[PDB]
Amino acid sequence: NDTALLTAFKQTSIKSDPTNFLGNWRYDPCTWRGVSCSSDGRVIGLDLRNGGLTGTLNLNNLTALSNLRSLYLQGNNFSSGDSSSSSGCSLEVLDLSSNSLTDSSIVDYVFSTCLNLVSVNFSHNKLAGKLKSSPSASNKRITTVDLSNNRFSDEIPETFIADFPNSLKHLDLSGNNVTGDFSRLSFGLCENLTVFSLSQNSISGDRFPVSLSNCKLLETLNLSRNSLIGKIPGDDYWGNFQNLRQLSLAHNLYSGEIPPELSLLCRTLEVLDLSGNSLTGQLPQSFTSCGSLQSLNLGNNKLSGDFLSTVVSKLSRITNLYLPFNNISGSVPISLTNCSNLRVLDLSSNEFTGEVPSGFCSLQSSSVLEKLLIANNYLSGTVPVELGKCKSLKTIDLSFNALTGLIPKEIWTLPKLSDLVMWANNLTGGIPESICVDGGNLETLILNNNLLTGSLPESISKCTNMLWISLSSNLLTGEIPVGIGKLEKLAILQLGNNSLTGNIPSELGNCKNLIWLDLNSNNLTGNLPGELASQAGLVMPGSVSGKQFAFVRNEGGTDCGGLVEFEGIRAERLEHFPMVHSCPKTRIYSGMTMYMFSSNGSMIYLDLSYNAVSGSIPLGYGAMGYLQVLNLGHNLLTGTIPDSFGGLKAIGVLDLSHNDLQGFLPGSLGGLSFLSDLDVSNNNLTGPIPFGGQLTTFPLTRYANNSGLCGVPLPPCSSG
Amino acid sequence: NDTALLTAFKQTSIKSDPTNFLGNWPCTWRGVSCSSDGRVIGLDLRNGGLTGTLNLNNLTALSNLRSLYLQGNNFSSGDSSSSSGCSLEVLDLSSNSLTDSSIVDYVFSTCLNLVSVNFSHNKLAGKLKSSPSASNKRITTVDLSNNRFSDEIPETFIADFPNSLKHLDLSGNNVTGDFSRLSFGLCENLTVFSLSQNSISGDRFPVSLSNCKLLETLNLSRNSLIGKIPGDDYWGNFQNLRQLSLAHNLYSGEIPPELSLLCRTLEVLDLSGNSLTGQLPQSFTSCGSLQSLNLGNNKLSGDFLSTVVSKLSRITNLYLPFNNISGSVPISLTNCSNLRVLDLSSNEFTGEVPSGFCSLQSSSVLEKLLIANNYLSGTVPVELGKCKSLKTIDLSFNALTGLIPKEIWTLPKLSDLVMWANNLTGGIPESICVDGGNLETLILNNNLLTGSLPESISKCTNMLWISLSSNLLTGEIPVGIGKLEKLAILQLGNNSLTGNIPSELGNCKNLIWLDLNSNNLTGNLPGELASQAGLVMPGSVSGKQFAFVRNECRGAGGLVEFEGIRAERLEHFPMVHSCPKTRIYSGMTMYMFSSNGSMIYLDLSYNAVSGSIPLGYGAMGYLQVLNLGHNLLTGTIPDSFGGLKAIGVLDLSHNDLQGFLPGSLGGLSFLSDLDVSNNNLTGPIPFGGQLTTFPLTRYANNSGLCGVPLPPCSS
Ligand SMILES: *[C@@H]1O[C@H](CO)[C@@H](O[C@@H]2O[C@H](CO)[C@@H](O[C@@H]3O[C@H](CO[C@H]4O[C@H](CO[C@H]5O[C@H](CO)[C@@H](O)[C@H](O)[C@@H]5O[C@H]5O[C@H](CO)[C@@H](O)[C@H](O)[C@@H]5O)[C@@H](O)[C@H](O[C@H]5O[C@H](CO)[C@@H](O)[C@H](O)[C@@H]5O[C@H]5O[C@H](CO)[C@@H](O)[C@H](O)[C@@H]5O)[C@@H]4O)[C@@H](O)[C@H](O[C@H]4O[C@H](CO)[C@@H](O)[C@H](O)[C@@H]4O[C@H]4O[C@H](CO)[C@@H](O)[C@H](O)[C@@H]4O[C@H]4O[C@H](CO)[C@@H](O)[C@H](O)[C@@H]4O)[C@@H]3O)[C@H](O)[C@H]2NC(C)=O)[C@H](O)[C@H]1NC(C)=O
Ligand SMILES: *[C@@H]1O[C@H](CO)[C@@H](O[C@@H]2O[C@H](CO)[C@@H](O[C@@H]3O[C@H](CO[C@H]4O[C@H](CO[C@H]5O[C@H](CO)[C@@H](O)[C@H](O)[C@@H]5O[C@H]5O[C@H](CO)[C@@H](O)[C@H](O)[C@@H]5O)[C@@H](O)[C@H](O)[C@@H]4O)[C@@H](O)[C@H](O[C@H]4O[C@H](CO)[C@@H](O)[C@H](O)[C@@H]4O[C@H]4O[C@H](CO)[C@@H](O)[C@H](O)[C@@H]4O[C@H]4O[C@H](CO)[C@@H](O)[C@H](O)[C@@H]4O)[C@@H]3O)[C@H](O)[C@H]2NC(C)=O)[C@H](O)[C@H]1NC(C)=O
Ligand SMILES: *[C@@H]1O[C@H](CO[C@H]2O[C@H](CO)[C@@H](O)[C@H](O)[C@@H]2O)[C@@H](O[C@@H]2O[C@H](CO)[C@@H](O)[C@H](O)[C@H]2NC(C)=O)[C@H](O)[C@H]1NC(C)=O
Ligand SMILES: CC(C)[C@H](C)[C@@H](O)[C@H](O)[C@@H](C)[C@H]1CC[C@@H]2[C@@H]3CC(=O)[C@H]4C[C@H](O)CC[C@]4(C)[C@H]3CC[C@]12C
Ligand SMILES: CC(C)[C@H](C)[C@@H](O)[C@H](O)[C@@H](C)[C@H]1CC[C@@H]2[C@@H]3CC(=O)[C@H]4C[C@H](O)CC[C@]4(C)[C@H]3CC[C@]12C
Ligand SMILES: *[C@@H]1O[C@H](CO)[C@@H](O[C@@H]2O[C@H](CO)[C@@H](O)[C@H](O)[C@H]2NC(C)=O)[C@H](O)[C@H]1NC(C)=O
Ligand SMILES: *[C@@H]1O[C@H](CO)[C@@H](O[C@@H]2O[C@H](CO)[C@@H](O)[C@H](O)[C@H]2NC(C)=O)[C@H](O)[C@H]1NC(C)=O
Ligand SMILES: *[C@@H]1O[C@H](CO)[C@@H](O[C@@H]2O[C@H](CO)[C@@H](O)[C@H](O)[C@H]2NC(C)=O)[C@H](O)[C@H]1NC(C)=O
Ligand SMILES: *[C@@H]1O[C@H](CO)[C@@H](O[C@@H]2O[C@H](CO)[C@@H](O)[C@H](O)[C@H]2NC(C)=O)[C@H](O)[C@H]1NC(C)=O
Ligand SMILES: *[C@@H]1O[C@H](CO)[C@@H](O[C@@H]2O[C@H](CO)[C@@H](O)[C@H](O)[C@H]2NC(C)=O)[C@H](O)[C@H]1NC(C)=O
Ligand SMILES: *[C@@H]1O[C@H](CO)[C@@H](O[C@@H]2O[C@H](CO)[C@@H](O)[C@H](O)[C@H]2NC(C)=O)[C@H](O)[C@H]1NC(C)=O
Ligand SMILES: *[C@@H]1O[C@H](CO)[C@@H](O[C@@H]2O[C@H](CO)[C@@H](O)[C@H](O)[C@H]2NC(C)=O)[C@H](O)[C@H]1NC(C)=O
Ligand SMILES: *[C@@H]1O[C@H](CO)[C@@H](O[C@@H]2O[C@H](CO)[C@@H](O)[C@H](O)[C@H]2NC(C)=O)[C@H](O)[C@H]1NC(C)=O
Ligand SMILES: *[C@@H]1O[C@H](CO)[C@@H](O)[C@H](O)[C@H]1NC(C)=O
Ligand SMILES: *[C@@H]1O[C@H](CO)[C@@H](O)[C@H](O)[C@H]1NC(C)=O
Ligand SMILES: *[C@@H]1O[C@H](CO)[C@@H](O)[C@H](O)[C@H]1NC(C)=O
Repeated sequence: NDTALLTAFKQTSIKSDPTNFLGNWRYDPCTWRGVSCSSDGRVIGLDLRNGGLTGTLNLNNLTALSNLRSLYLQGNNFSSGDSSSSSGCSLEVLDLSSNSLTDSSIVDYVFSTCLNLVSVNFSHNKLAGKLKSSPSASNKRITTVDLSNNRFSDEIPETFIADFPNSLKHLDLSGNNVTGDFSRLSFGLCENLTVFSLSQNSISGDRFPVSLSNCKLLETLNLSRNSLIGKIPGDDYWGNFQNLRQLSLAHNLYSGEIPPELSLLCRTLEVLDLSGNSLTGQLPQSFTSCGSLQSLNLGNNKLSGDFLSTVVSKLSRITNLYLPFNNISGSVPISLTNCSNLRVLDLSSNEFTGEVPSGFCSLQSSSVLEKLLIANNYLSGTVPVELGKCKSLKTIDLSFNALTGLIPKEIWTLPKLSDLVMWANNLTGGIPESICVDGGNLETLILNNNLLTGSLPESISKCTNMLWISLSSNLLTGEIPVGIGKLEKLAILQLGNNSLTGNIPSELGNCKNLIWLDLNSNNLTGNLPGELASQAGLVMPGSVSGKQFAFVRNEGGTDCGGLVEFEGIRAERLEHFPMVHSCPKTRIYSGMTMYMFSSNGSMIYLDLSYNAVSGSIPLGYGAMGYLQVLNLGHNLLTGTIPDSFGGLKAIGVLDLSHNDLQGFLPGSLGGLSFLSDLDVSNNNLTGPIPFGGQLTTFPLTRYANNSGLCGVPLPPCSSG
Repeated sequence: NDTALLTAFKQTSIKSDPTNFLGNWPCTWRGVSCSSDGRVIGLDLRNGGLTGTLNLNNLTALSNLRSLYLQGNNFSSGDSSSSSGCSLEVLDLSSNSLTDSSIVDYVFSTCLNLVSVNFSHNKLAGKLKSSPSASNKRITTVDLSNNRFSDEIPETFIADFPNSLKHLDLSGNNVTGDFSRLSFGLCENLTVFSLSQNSISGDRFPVSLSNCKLLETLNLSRNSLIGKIPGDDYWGNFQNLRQLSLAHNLYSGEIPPELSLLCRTLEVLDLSGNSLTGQLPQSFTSCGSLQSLNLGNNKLSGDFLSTVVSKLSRITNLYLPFNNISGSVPISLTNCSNLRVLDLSSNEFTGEVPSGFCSLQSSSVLEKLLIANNYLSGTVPVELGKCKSLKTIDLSFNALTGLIPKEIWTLPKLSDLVMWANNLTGGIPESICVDGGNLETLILNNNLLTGSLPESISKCTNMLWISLSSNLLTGEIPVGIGKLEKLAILQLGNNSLTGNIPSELGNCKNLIWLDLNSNNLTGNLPGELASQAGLVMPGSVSGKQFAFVRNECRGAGGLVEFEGIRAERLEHFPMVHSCPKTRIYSGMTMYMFSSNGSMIYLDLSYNAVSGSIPLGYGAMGYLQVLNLGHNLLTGTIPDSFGGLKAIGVLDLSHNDLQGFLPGSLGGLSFLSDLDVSNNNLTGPIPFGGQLTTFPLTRYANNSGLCGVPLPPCSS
């Protein structure tokens, strides 16, 4: 009886239904939520997708439904708990993706039974172990199989693919941990295969399997992020794939030149990713016949020459072009403007000389160019004013060049501008007062390590979308505009190493998402505003997440960097940055910006050092639970160290040196288990150094020049 | 009687014998040689300077003649008198003036034992027709190069040669036709073939060419072959090929990677002068025997110098000028330890001069560093002083600065110091050519050099060409210049030189080009400048690339050394813009006389020279430019100027010259640019030549000139 089976599913499996999705399941079964029936009154499809259901799934309880042909359980928190009751199965579509299944015997069962299965999606689970079983030889209908993003591991069986039914069209094995020699894997007849991906595994080999050439109908072949080695197959090999639209051999270990015979795909090829290998030479001239190519990604290779002009410019339909991290010298080719559909151009980290490309914007058509990225090159001159004509621009990155001169107002007035990134040049001038009023409401304004002068506009408050402001190591003066507190998406504010005066505006406490505040090495006076901690426990993560960054940790003392946006820049260029190459010891962390809290966070990085701030430390500062760096050194702070600082559980760096702090070191600091860099020297501190935690573990230099501190590592208090 | 034939040859054929090559004229006769029998077997009259009319029959009548050597003379073609058989095995009629190709048809029909024949460097005209007779089974060498053959070649021409042929040279003619039409036949024993420097067209090789399995040299240069270089398996047919030249054709596309199939044996490759793009394929790392690689005048780019060429262990000569190679000169190029000649001129190179070749674990063999018309910066590195084998350094048209290290001036074998169009500073050391090499060219014009020209220049007795114009030189011209008897060109314009024009310049036996304009010189015009007139001998300054910019304005433009520089780079130099109207002639230096010449170019304008014009100046018969303008010259214009037969430019303006214009100026047929304005000249304008058609500005500012184009003298 169907009513009974479904009741048995809700009680054994469902452990929590916080949305009451299954409140309708009471007593015909056909009116129940997610349940659909034939006219006979028999269940033929259960759909409980994205239902907030937590439970332990044993498919055998649901498969007992003799007429169940569709089962949708994707987007819940179903764990695994199979019993292998061989209840029999007539499923034709099954989607269990995005759960917490771990026992891969469910796949064995579904492939053994379920001889009418047409599409199965097991992706985005935690299915572990080896792949062993393929759909039963009696299954003659299966077309799509998605096993991607699980924990499959070890070697793929030599005949795993070939054993699949002839009707197979889609097979996705990406995002696992399977290994093996790719040349040993058989695709069998490969009659219907159109989509195949082994991306993001650990698959090796210097040869493709002969069998792969049998897949005459292949349309997307994705073998990226493995360890394939040798040279890319050439000769007549790519003639076997007359329908291929998307190919990726990216992020393997390929070397040599790009075979000219790869152009045999150019009748159909729409997407090509050969990035992240060790390819040398150029894109061969034969690729001029790639009339349908829309996305060409060749970044992170050793390519060189003039192929951007002699080849790429002759590709009419190209929209996305990435050649960063290569060895391409000369000046940016002008013919690149013959590409009238180019939206994204990434030429960062090459050896380009000359001036910035201006031609794209002054073509017979309104320019479609949205992203221009030419960081870490040798471009010189000034930011061309013609860029104003690229009304579609959303992102400009000219960082780490030798650009000079003012920033034309035609940049600040680009309507769609969002990211203005140009740090590590020699740009002069100031920030116009019409920012984000006549130009785009920016998300990022990153102009650190330039020669900018004047005051930060009070119209910076109009940039409500702002996520990241960096103006460090410029020559800005004036006061921090109190209007910064109107920026509620703002997460990172770096103004260190300028000559800013006035107070630290208390309005910075209204910056709801501020997690990184750096005002070091300015001329700020007044008191530490208590409002800087007012968002503690309320901060939400935001869109600053997911950006390339580097962090240079200086290791030369309190007298001897920091966070930088690092899209398209080689780490070598940072080591050789005159500022970085100075301090003897340097460790470069790098990655993508990521939050450590999903909600209810606090500030993460607070550096107010080398100013003239006076007064006492607001007790509220000690409640920033996610704060990792707190540098208040080299100021004129007075009073005591708040006992509330014992609540800085995440703190790693705590610098209070070179102030006029008095009293005792709070014993609750002994409970800071991650504190690895403390400095309280050059104060008026006295009394016992707390015994617990890491406080006894620091070099003597970090307690020096106080008014009678005692206890290890200093001489004992009982002897004085 | 053989003696009777040789005598009938001397008197009937020979018309001049200034060396008395035939004095004793039989086996005792010069060139005549016989067997023990006494039968003529070989007549050798090479390099004899004989003038005559040759009819090979008068010599083939010699029944036993097996060798004939008449190369290096001046024989013309003669009527086909008589008809005898031919027993020749070696025939050499090269470097003569033969015009009738019947001599080839006869040799190909009658000389059936002929092994090697050379008709090269003659004037043989008409179409190629006959191939060596099929009865000839021994002809191994046939050289018909450097003649005047024309029209299409017979399809069967090459294939109709017998099968023992090993060397055929058809180069240096004017033959046309699609290359695919030519049949090579079985091509069993052919090892060297050249069709170079003709007008062959087509986009396919003839299929029969693949039959030449034993080919060691294939030279197809300087034609109109079009398309892409054959790839695939084609070059596998030539497992012995040592030298290949497809240069100066119309090939386009990339260099086939499959051309690397020759790398087991290939020693010489010349693909220059086409429209090739990309780079040398990586597959070429297998070319362990490649000695000479020439890819100049293409459109190549990339780091293949580093990824490929640096891995070629046996290179000695590397030419990549006139390409699109950007970035710094790769340091890995020093891995090429046998590199003798390096030419990277006219690319897009940045960074510093490549000097690493001299710090190898062995003394470098580098003889020629040529990297002109690039964007190099910094200073001439001192590390170049360690390349003790350097003979030629060409760093012109870069952005170099600073002083020229003393280690350069002491390079013992140095001969050509060519670094013009930089911002180099300092001076010429007083120790030039004493501890360093005795130079042939010192070309440093358009720099910022200071000081004086050291008297030590007199030690550079090999000097052919000195250029220091547009510098900041001061002091006097050293009288020691007169010791340079091979000096042909001396350019010192646009400096601040003071003093006299040294009369010792008249001892420069070979001086033909002297430019001292726009200096601060005083004194008199030394008459000795014309003392070599009628005696000048041509010399080794011949055969050098040059450009001449004609301005239509001071010495702006003028003559420059132009090895490895693009004309565009001259058009955009302010050495063009100074005068608004400009035009660029270019070529190779060449004398218009073989002996008994005079000076060719003499510009002394914009100085303060006083006195009268030496009458002797009018006897310079090959002088094409005489500019004495803007000085303080007095006296009259010598009537001897009617002897300046070759003059094109005569500028005598802005002086204080008095008197009449010589009527003999009207006899100067090539005088197209005259200026006599701003003097005290008077009287009629000579009625001859082009003098009545010059603009009024060329006679203005004078004291009573009359006659067309001025108002008539009688009114
Ligand atoms: C193939 O075949 C062919 C034929 O066809 C060939 O070719 C050849 O080659 C050769 C080589 O060797 C050469 O010869 C040489 O040369 C040089 C120069 O060169 C340059 O030039 C030239 C000329 O040009 C002209 O012409 C033409 C035509 O004809 C044209 O095109 C051009 O444009 C020009 O024209 C111009 O001019 C003229 C005159 O004036 C006029 O007319 C007109 O109008 C105009 O203006 C040329 O040709 C050349 O070319 C080359 O190079 C190029 C670049 O590189 C290329 O592209 C090409 O292709 C060619 O190549 C070749 O070479 C190269 C190298 O360079 C190589 O790599 C390759 O492979 C090839 O080979 C040029 O551009 C001259 O210099 C020389 O002379 C020398 O030698 C002689 C003998 O023979 C003598 O007599 C003289 O004197 C000299 O000597 C020297 O050296 C020696 C040793 O070696 C010694 O002993 C002496 O002493 C001397 O020394 C020096 O140094 C020293 C120190 O050590 C001192 O002390 C002294 O003083 C001196 O300085 C020769 O002649 C020819 O030319 C050719 N031809 C043709 C046609 O091309 C080939 O080879 C074949 N191939 C194969 C592979 O086999
Ligand atoms: C072959 O098959 C493979 C899979 O096997 C497939 O590859 C996938 O391609 C995806 C793109 O098509 C890609 O997903 C996007 O990735 C973007 C960033 O990509 C870079 O970084 C990732 C991550 O790099 C990590 O991890 C990799 C591997 O794990 C590692 O190799 C790296 O070194 C690096 O590791 C480091 O960081 C890790 C993470 O912290 C850390 O764990 C490590 O320790 C280490 O430190 C790489 O994969 C890439 O190579 C790149 O380098 C990302 O930006 C993007 O997000 C956007 O899209 C998502 C959904 O599409 C949205 O959720 C998200 O919000 C973003 O949305 C933006 O764009 C959409 C439009 O698409 C727009 O609607 C949004 O509004 C937003 O717009 C933005 O711009 C507009 C202005 O235009 C603004 O207004 C907005 O505010 C926004 O700024 C994607 O998530 C995926 O990573 C990649 N997977 C792998 C494994 O490579 C490949 O495509 C197949 N190939 C073919 C040819 O078919
Ligand atoms: C901003 O602050 C800078 C930095 O000076 C800091 O140290 C000096 C001690 O020399 C101290 O007087 C000042 O309050 C800061 O803490 C000032 O520049 C400094 O000016 C002093 C004047 O006595 C000079 O001695 C210093 O050499 C000089 N620079 C440095 C690096 O020490 C600057 O004048 C201050 N004001 C403004 C508007 O920028
Ligand atoms: C903007 C935000 C999202 C950033 C980019 C976030 O992703 C990063 O993870 C930020 C939070 C961290 C990157 C590493 C950097 C340093 C690296 C280092 O030297 C450590 C020394 C010692 O051990 C104490 C802890 C230190 C200071 C940590 C503190 C956290 C960091 C700033
Ligand atoms: C060093 C020597 C061997 C040189 C390089 C030799 O080769 C060249 O041929 C020299 C002699 C001649 C090249 C052309 C040049 C110019 C070209 C020109 O514009 C002419 C204008 C007028 O119509 C008549 C005279 C002019 C000035 C002639 C005079 C002869 C030249 C200098
Ligand atoms: C199997 O289901 C998964 C999960 O629903 C699909 O992956 C999702 O694809 C959509 C396409 O719009 C993305 O928006 C989601 O982010 C993906 N889920 C992730 C990344 O967890 C997958 O496409 C399905 N299989 C097939 C073959 O389509
Ligand atoms: C600002 O300009 C200076 C001067 O151009 C840059 O520093 C010089 O960079 C060149 C080229 O790399 C080096 O040759 C010099 O040695 C550098 N130092 C000097 C001239 O003192 C500097 O990098 C530029 N700054 C930024 C951030 O790009
Ligand atoms: C965690 O944060 C949430 C919001 O992100 C807090 O819940 C509410 O927050 C709003 C302000 O956004 C307050 O007005 C409400 O009173 C809060 N609701 C409550 C407490 O039920 C929540 O307080 C935070 N929890 C902490 C800091 O422990
Ligand atoms: C080749 O020898 C023949 C035969 O002696 C020469 O022909 C005679 O030349 C003389 C002198 O010009 C004439 O008078 C005769 O009429 C020619 N014919 C005879 C003798 O039959 C011929 O001149 C010789 N060739 C050369 C180049 O000297
Ligand atoms: C080479 O021989 C030819 C004749 O074969 C000579 O040419 C003639 O030379 C005279 C001067 O002696 C001129 O008057 C004639 O006009 C020339 N004739 C032709 C047809 O050019 C030439 O002089 C000889 N050259 C030498 C011996 O160097
Ligand atoms: C001497 O140096 C100057 C300055 O570098 C050169 O002239 C400059 O060249 C640069 C690079 O092409 C141009 O951007 C400048 O506009 C030029 N003119 C200046 C700075 O006034 C000059 O060419 C050098 N000398 C020679 C002979 O080439
Ligand atoms: C052509 O030049 C030659 C060689 O210079 C001159 O003839 C000889 O000149 C030398 C001196 O170099 C004298 O010793 C000889 O006596 C001269 N021989 C003669 C004149 O036969 C010759 O005078 C010059 N011819 C001219 C200028 O017409
Ligand atoms: C002589 O040399 C000068 C100096 O180079 C050339 O022209 C000058 O070029 C410099 C470039 O630094 C300028 O400062 C001067 O204004 C230029 N013009 C003049 C008239 O001095 C000059 O062209 C050279 N002479 C000729 C005839 O070309
Ligand atoms: C698709 O699958 C069917 C059934 O297995 C097979 O016969 C056919 O050849 C395959 N290909 C196409 C293009 O239909
Ligand atoms: C020419 O080639 C043929 C065939 O290889 C051979 O018999 C003959 O000896 C060759 N002749 C010479 C002179 O090498
Ligand atoms: C130059 O020679 C050294 C020594 O053999 C070698 O290791 C290096 O890779 C060579 N460089 C190149 C670019 O081949």
